[PDB]
Parts: sequence; structure tokens; C-alpha cells
Amino acid sequence: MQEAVLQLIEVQLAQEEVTESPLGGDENAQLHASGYYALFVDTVPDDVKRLYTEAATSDFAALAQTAHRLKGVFAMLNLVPGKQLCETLEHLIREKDVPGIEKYISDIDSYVKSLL
Repeated sequence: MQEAVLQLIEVQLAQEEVTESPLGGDENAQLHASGYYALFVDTVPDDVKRLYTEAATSDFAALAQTAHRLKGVFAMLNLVPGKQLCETLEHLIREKDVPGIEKYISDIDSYVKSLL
């Protein structure tokens, strides 16, 4: 050991990336802090209960417009998973999957319930 002898390491806290931890921090608290919580309890639950009501009548036209509305407002709130639910909702309407539609309506209801 005359040349290389001994090293401390090779990179020394380098060549690493702390780009872990995906979605999930305090998004609901963030939306509360911004003040958009007012909207969250204004038109959102109204569209949700309407979703339920229009689903009962099987008014896919109204289901679609509200799914798109929710997709837009969730995208506005920057809620990706929420907008995703609305995305699948519109797809379920296109496929005429009634049980799927109501399932996702319930999933959005449960979603909104936990975020409210």
C-alpha cells in the first residue's frame, strides 16, 4: 500500500439523489391554508350529491358534465388522485359501466368526506 493505500470512500455523500417521497405530505391542509376549502364545501359536495341523484336517473349526460367539472376543480385544487377518480368516472360513463360509475361516485364521496 504505497500508492492507493487507503481512502475515506469513493464518492463521500455524492452521486446520490434524495428524490424519494412521492405524493403525500399535507395536501388537504395546504388546500385549507390557501382558502380554497370554501369552494371544497360549496359547490363540490353539491356536485357530488348531484352525481348520486343523476346516477339514480341514469342521466349519463349530467354524470359526464359533473365528472368533467370535478376533474377540472380537482385539477385546480391540484389534487391528482381526485382528478384521476373523475377521469375514470368519465371513462366508466363512456363504457356504460353503471356499477363502476356509482362505485367511483362513492369513491369520490368517501374521498371528499375524508378531505373535508
